[PDB]
Amino acid sequence: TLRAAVFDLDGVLALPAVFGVLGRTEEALALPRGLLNDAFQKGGPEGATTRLMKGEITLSQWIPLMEENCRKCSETAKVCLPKNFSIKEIFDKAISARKINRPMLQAALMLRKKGFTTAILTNTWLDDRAERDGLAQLMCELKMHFDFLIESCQVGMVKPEPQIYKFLLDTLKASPSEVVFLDDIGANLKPARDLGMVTILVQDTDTALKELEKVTGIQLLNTPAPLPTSCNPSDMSHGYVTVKPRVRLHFVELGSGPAVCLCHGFPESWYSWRYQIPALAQAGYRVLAMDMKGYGESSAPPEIEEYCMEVLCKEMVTFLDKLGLSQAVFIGHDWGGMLVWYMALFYPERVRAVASLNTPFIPANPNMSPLESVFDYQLYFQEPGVAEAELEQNLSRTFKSLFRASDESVLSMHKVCEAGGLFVNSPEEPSLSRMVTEEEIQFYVQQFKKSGFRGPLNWYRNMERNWKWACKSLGRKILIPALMVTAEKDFVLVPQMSQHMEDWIPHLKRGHIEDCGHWTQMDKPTEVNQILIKWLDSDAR
Amino acid sequence: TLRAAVFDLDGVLALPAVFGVLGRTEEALALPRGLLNDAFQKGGPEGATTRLMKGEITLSQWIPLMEENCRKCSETAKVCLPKNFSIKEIFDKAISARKINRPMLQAALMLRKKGFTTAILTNTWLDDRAERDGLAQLMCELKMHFDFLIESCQVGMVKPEPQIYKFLLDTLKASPSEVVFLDDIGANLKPARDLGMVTILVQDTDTALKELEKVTGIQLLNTPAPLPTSCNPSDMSHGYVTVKPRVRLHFVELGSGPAVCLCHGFPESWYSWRYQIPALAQAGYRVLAMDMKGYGESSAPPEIEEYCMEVLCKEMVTFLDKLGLSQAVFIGHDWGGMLVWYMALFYPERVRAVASLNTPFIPANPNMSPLESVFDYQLYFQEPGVAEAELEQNLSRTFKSLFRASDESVLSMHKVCEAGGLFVNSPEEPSLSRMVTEEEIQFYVQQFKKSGFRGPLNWYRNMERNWKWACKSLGRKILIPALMVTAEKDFVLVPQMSQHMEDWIPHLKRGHIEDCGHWTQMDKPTEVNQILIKWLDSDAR
Ligand SMILES: O=S(=O)(NC1CCCC1)c1ccnc2nc(-c3ccc(C(F)(F)F)cc3)[nH]c12
Ligand SMILES: O=S(=O)(NC1CCCC1)c1ccnc2nc(-c3ccc(C(F)(F)F)cc3)[nH]c12
Repeated sequence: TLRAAVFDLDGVLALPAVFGVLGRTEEALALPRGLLNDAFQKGGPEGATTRLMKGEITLSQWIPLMEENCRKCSETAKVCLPKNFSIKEIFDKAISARKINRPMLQAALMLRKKGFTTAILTNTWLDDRAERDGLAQLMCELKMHFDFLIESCQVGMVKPEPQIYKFLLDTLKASPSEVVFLDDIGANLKPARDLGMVTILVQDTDTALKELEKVTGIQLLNTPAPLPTSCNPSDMSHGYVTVKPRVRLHFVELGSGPAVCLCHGFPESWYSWRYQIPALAQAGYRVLAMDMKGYGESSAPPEIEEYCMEVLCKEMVTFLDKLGLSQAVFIGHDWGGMLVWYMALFYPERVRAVASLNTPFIPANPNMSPLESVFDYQLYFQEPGVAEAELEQNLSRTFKSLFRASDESVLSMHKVCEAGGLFVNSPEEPSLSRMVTEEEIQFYVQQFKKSGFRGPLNWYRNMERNWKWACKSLGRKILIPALMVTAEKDFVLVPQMSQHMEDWIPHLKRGHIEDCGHWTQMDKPTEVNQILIKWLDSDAR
Repeated sequence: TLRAAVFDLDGVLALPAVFGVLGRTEEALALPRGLLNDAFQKGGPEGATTRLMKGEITLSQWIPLMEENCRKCSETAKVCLPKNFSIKEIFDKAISARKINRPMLQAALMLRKKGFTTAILTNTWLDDRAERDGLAQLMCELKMHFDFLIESCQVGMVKPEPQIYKFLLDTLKASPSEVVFLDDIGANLKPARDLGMVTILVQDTDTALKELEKVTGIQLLNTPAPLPTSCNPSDMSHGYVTVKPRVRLHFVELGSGPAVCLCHGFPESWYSWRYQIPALAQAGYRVLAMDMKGYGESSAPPEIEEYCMEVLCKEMVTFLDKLGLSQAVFIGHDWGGMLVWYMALFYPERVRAVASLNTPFIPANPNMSPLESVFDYQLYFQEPGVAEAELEQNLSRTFKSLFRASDESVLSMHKVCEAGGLFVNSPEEPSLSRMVTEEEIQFYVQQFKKSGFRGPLNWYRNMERNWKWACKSLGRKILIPALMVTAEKDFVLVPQMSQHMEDWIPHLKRGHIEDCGHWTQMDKPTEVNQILIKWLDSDAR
């Protein structure tokens, strides 16, 4: 009974195999067959390549030794090499060309989802090339997905020596019989086999995946498309900034590059962006996913006025000031989308680009106060303590009833004042949505235990204030790069409401997601990530 | 009696005045005098420029209006304009060319150091140009230095209207008689004057500074060179990463750009880099100043083995992994310098560049254990509880005795075992060093109250372990960009000890600081910042 899966990197987790390039290179150059491959292996265990894989010498140190061997091995067949021949040029190109083999990673990912323990066991080098970052990026992305990564240069052992196999077993804490070993090399494969581990010779991925599926008894092939990578809160970098005495802002930080600020809606978390954080960071961005004022680890002052857009936008600018950021790409959903449109109208200097999910930008009416105005829920929210008491009564019930996809029984926003509550027609025990796990629901429950629903509800209690402030921007235009994303089945933030936006945002780029409800991020994470990344790459450098 | 100083930005805090460019442009083009200046002012209060300064319209919106006025104002003198004439081209160039007027900022900085309340009062615009970042950077850098920044476009008022002057006074909470007002415009100056505030017409800086010096009775001119900007802990972004259960790492984060990891020595803080953080962030870098394992807000496990270089380097890599960083420029001082050399030897993939202050890189001796070996202090540190008890006895006394510059009475590192203590020859009440304030000393005192000196002292108790691990790197070379910085008067980490480094680090770049003791960062902050930035710009992109 297997409980562990082990993958080689080259020719297994990453493709094309860098190894394969020696063959490609000799035949591209009209060079005698295996001359290059034999130069690589010169001296075998006492050889330059083994010293490299053992961590005795670095990659840049090894290059000259390999070139030398290329000449010594040439003497045998008496041939001469090209003038421009460069080992560095070759591996730089080979390393660069090498990518993650996605079907293989998905297979390793499924096994881990099923309680398997996974590892990467590779014969590798200490890369000190000026171009080493590319491999470092690939290595970072690969793992985060595995329980262990064992590199020969770090452990001082190589394949095929038996000590490495015994080392792998000790790390795994598994008897060989409960382990699958995947390698594209027969030699590196035998030690594991004659130790009793299950082995797969990897030639082609489908055929290798066919063998793995059969061995583990798990559907690995032709499986439906998986969800993007989520976030485990305990594994994140948590940031804390005091924007003013008694008001501190919490955020989650991941990745390097241009700053992308994520602003959630009501009643959410930085955790609403769980599917977005790894993808955008992987896309070459520095993600800062906020806990907006009143939520989670951010401060929740009792006062209503602390939640007007002018005060909220001001603190976001202070947040940038204190973080030492001249700009950030502002991305908001729901109430975050509202804030983000205001950041663009009032502070274009600090905003690289603006993106809104579901929330439309609508210019304020100078002749009518919004309080003049059945999207009844806003009226229900005005009274302090009323909506708080109902929403805080049973938190598990609150989130399960709120967080529902388009096909689920969503819950009405009309005549709620007449009904006397948001959940007055709702079951005591709501069913669990396809969007969330019980564990994910429980995160929100623990987050909302700190401050409750007062601060979040206060976001709705500044209608007249936000309206007066908005009237000042009535003559302005959004001329900075902007993206408006609509959700088909959002019945509060309807795509129709966004139709006249070009009157104020002429260069506006758009996105639309079908069969998507209000909770856009967890509804359609894959579509959201595709739209946002595409837009960031073209408009937000 | 003055207690407040107010500066205009254009022609006062920033130079050349963007205003000045209209004159430069008309005479460069052989254009009638004041044609451009008069096009700018067309309609005065009801004019396009006033609407811009009031925040009614954005900068990109205003450009077309200004071009239009340039044509209408041309009709008067009947002249024709160049084909390539561009208002955008003009202000883009003018805004870009405009810099902070350093002597003026230094003057504003001195007044604030003396208990003055300072502010910036400028007539400005909402910049939505694709090139707005430059101004946003200048604006961010300028302030951080002032109590208030009042922009006309944000407040809806302009100069010369009296409401702005009354607004400034309300923010300041000052009677006009206790305020100095500096403007390069006579018109913007009169309202403040006839309200009774002290006024300076700014033409040239020395002459304007002469007037300010006379008025406030403070030496502003020809004053000695000031210290770089320090850090106020309450104003920083604090980051927290769990690298493993029970071990969390704390850091301070400032700026955008390539990641620069700062690793302090013994017994220090992230606060040891206080002078470096703002300067490097301003230099275009993302600074991460660590609280190394055992210090401040980082975890301090009791176990000795947790402090060996192999475990410490591993956690730093995990820290990068969790932050989503493929690489970071590693900069260390003292024990941080030791760690940083090891990060390069063992993980070149994760290190963009390596920099060490005072700490030399010395290859381990395979034929001799370091424990075989009067730098007595190491021997004094081996015994658990002994050095802890002495160092923890009086924290204020510990830091004041430790943190001493070259001319101060430094304190011996020899025969300390024979003496029976580090401070056995030291006064009960040490004098306060020129390097630190009593307030800065007290920060270290509060930081060391959490974990004590055990974890930090454990860094010294892994000699044999670090030696065995180092022996594995004996055949390796540091071929990644490296900087070695020496301090003349460091008597523990002597510059002589670094002399053979090129044998292992051929491409090594160097730095040297004279009359500098062991506590390099606070000893010579200006020299340190100059060396590090220079090196980062050339070697660390
Ligand atoms: O109150 S608004 O001004 N009304 C808008 C403006 C016109 C159309 C609706 C408002 C402005 C912006 N984003 C908003 N998001 C919500 C909302 C969010 C969650 C839930 C719930 F949790 F209940 F399901 C109910 C409502 N309300 C919002
Ligand atoms: O113990 S080491 O191996 N010896 C070295 C190696 C050869 C020369 C000295 C060591 C290695 C690296 N950085 C070190 N920094 C200190 C040190 C730091 C502060 C104080 C104090 F606080 F007391 F003033 C006393 C000593 N010691 C260090």
